[PDB]
This record gives sequence, structure tokens and C-alpha cells, in this order.
Amino acid sequence: DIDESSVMQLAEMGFPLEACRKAVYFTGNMGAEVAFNWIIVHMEEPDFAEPLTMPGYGGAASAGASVFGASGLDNQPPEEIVAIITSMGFQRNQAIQALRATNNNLERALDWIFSHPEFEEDSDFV
Repeated sequence: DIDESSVMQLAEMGFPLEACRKAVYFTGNMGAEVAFNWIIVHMEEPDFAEPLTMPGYGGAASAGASVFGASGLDNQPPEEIVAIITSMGFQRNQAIQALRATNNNLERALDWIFSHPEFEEDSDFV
């Protein structure tokens, strides 16, 4: 009779078109297509149907927010410091290794690195 199937069809793909509800009753049972038409002609109306209630039509809405990248990009020591360390004369990767142990502590990295001459010397003699 007043087949609310028609209004729900509009609703479940767009907005709560209670305007369709009364439209189906108003149209005189002309089918969903006809009440769909009643709505698309009255779409101009702002508040003919609650425009702040999405019953089912997202896709573009529900996606995400890729602002953090892949979350924690790589686990390499501070390139600033690894740079400084290899600028001290050490190896960048060696600086990385050191900072790995020192927990990105620059000075301690050099500390860690310094105790590794090359083949462990004895030419200190202090």
C-alpha cells in the first residue's frame, strides 16, 4: 500500500527520506521509482529529510588517515649523530652500531666506538 520499501531504499543509500515515506503515501502507490523521483525533484529542499543522518552510503567517508606513514619508519640511530660520528672519523654504520648500544647517545656512541681501535691495541703506555 504505502510500501515503505521505497523510502528505505532511498534511505539505505543516502539520507533518511521520510519525505519519501509521505511521498509514497502521497504518490498513491506508484512504485519506488516514482517516489525516488519525488525526492530527487525535492532534493533542493534543505530540511525535507534529516541531512545529518547517514543511514548507509560511505565508502569515501570510511577510509582512514595516512599521516603517520608506516608508523615508526625504520629503527636506525639518529642520522644526525651517526653523521657526526663518521665526521669524527668513524664509520656511519659503526656510529649506528654504537648508538644502537648507547641508545642513540652520541657521546656514548663515540665512547663505545673508541674502545674499538681496530684489532685491539696495546700502544697506549700511559
